[PDB]
Amino acid sequence: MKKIGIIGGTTPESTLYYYKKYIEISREKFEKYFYPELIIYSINFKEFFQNPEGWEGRKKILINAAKALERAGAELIAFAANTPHLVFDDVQREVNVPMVSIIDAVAEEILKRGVRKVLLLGTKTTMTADFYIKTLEEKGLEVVVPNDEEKEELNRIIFEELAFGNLKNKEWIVRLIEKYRESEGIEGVILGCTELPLAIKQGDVSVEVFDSAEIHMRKLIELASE
Amino acid sequence: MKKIGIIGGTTPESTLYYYKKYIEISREKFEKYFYPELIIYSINFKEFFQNPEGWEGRKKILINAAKALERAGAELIAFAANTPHLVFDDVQREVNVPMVSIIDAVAEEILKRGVRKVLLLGTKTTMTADFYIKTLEEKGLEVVVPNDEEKEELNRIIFEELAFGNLKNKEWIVRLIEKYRESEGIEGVILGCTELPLAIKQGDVSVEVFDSAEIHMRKLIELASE
Repeated sequence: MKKIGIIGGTTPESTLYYYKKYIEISREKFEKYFYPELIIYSINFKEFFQNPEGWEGRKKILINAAKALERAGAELIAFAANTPHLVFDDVQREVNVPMVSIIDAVAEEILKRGVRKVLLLGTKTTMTADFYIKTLEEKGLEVVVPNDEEKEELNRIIFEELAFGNLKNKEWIVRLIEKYRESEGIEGVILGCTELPLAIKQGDVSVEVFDSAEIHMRKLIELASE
Repeated sequence: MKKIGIIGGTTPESTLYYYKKYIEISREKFEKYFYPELIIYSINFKEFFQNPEGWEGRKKILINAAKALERAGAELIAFAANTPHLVFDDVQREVNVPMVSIIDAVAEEILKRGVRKVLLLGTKTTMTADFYIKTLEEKGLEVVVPNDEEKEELNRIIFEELAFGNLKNKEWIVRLIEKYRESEGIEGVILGCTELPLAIKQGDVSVEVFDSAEIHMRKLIELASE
């Protein structure tokens, strides 16, 4: 089996979630005790988020971790985060091992479940990530996003509540998704952050739920099992 | 600073705890967003746990995972589990980088807080690990373990209630501890597993609470930050 390499640290919370999904998915797909080899490089988020050289410095760090993972034996690499995907192409040009894009992984799942129009939810940042929305639509989907007012509220909730395990405003998130289902007739929603999955699960809305990080880890494990 | 290497997969559950503490501790010791570089090699537990060559085979897997981390750039390596420490010496021999034993770490923190006599709780295998208890006593400590009757009960609650986040029988464990405080006069308790600390904290008992996994990670991070 191809060894998986994950570049994390781009918020340890996010990497922590990937590992959890990695455990779940494995118990579900293989025999007992079986977990496909996985390597993780958790970078210092401070030297990444607040880099004096912007993305020019971020690409250096990502490529660095990627090469480290290769040196350790990773035959399949991936970013355990969303924004890093803003420079996926640059990093892949220097990585001598195939990389799996979260965007490709999600668009594939979405299209596979038969939906073509979805509501993209996440932090204000992930709901305004032009490259994300644009790259996703070029795959053959129509992505809708809540109004600027609902983004601030949804963002507040994720930061002040979900980040602590408090589901106090769960119902509010459910009405948000049911509104666009009846409003713009979406056929599914995308959870663009690792905090949203704790509040909205498949059997909570009338549409398909796409746990972004979960789908990503499934593709990784899928290709890794080949 | 000194890149941290962790040999994991020796139960992803256990590795998840280590990485969780890593995050927790980093947030306590350093500024926001700051997290010391950490590389995690998660092995296929089935090849480890059910190795046809026994420990001879496990050592090969641990040494290989260590060499992988070394190639990735790890300068400091440690096992993200207890039992693998049964072949710690054998791994260090074949590893060209200093490793940090959980025992040393727990024993140093225990001795630093003044206690000399402690209760060693945890799974049944944890309260019976002759190697663990012995190596801990040679460090200058008095280790005491509950009776078989209390072992099965506690382990049962661990593999059942606690494991599934059910802290209903927390009071039972609390009594057991303060029981030995007056019984054989202990001054602290060690939590060998990663489940127990979920039901027992500081302001809960009269003795000192030692989170075996947490203490191990603080050591790792401290030595990597020097």
